[PDB]
Amino acid sequence: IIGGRESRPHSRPYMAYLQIQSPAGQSRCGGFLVREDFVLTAAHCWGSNINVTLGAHNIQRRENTQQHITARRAIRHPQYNQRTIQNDIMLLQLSRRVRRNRNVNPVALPRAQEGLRPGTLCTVAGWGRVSMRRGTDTLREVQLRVQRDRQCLRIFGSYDPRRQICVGDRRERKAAFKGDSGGPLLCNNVAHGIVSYGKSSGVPPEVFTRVSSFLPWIRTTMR
Ligand SMILES: O=C(c1ccc2ccccc2c1)[C@@H](c1cccc2ccccc12)P(=O)(O)O
Repeated sequence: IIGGRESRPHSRPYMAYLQIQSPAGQSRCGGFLVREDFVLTAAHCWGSNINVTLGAHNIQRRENTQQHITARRAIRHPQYNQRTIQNDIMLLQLSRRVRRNRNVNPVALPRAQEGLRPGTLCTVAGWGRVSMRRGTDTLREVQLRVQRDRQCLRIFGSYDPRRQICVGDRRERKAAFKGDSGGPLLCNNVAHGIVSYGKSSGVPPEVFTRVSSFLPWIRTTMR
């Protein structure tokens, strides 16, 4: 999270910490609790052995509130393109049901086809890198004004306004970055997007996954 500020310890229970460090490289990832035994994260944060941890703030410290539940099944989107980076969404069925508490509890998802007009004020969180020189052990966050699909349409190559979202204001040196991939973009207390990709420079706008479009699959997969 570039330009963001540290979140109030456990202010975001649904915030999950991905640890792909085992079956596919070793680079932390974001994710949010959508259900009791399901976590939503980018389809690229995949691994053959992911260890999710709920109810945390500082991953570099053994918090008694922390919940270390391994991923029993990391499902990727049937049409997740690796070249165009489309359908970048993945669900993680924990090996057990999280113990819902003030520190751990699912987040409300948006409705099908639920749009997100530009000018909206969203908030993204995650333990991602604050910069390309330093990182962070404690979950940080920042607000991102959703911009029109016009911008990202003249920046990124494979950008679909139907399944992707154009977030982040270029005029501001603040936005999701390396390590935030998977973190949800909550707008109106509703996880609307998922940090997909962006300019390797960390300079916004950036691309976010439109969850409201992958509802059918989301439900079908969990159900
Ligand atoms: O390289 C990445 C990257 C780079 C620049 C960024 C700029 C702004 C916002 C996010 C950005 C993310 C990701 C990443 C790592 C490793 C493999 C990936 C495969 C597909 C998509 C992302 C992947 P990440 O390590 O999962 O975080």
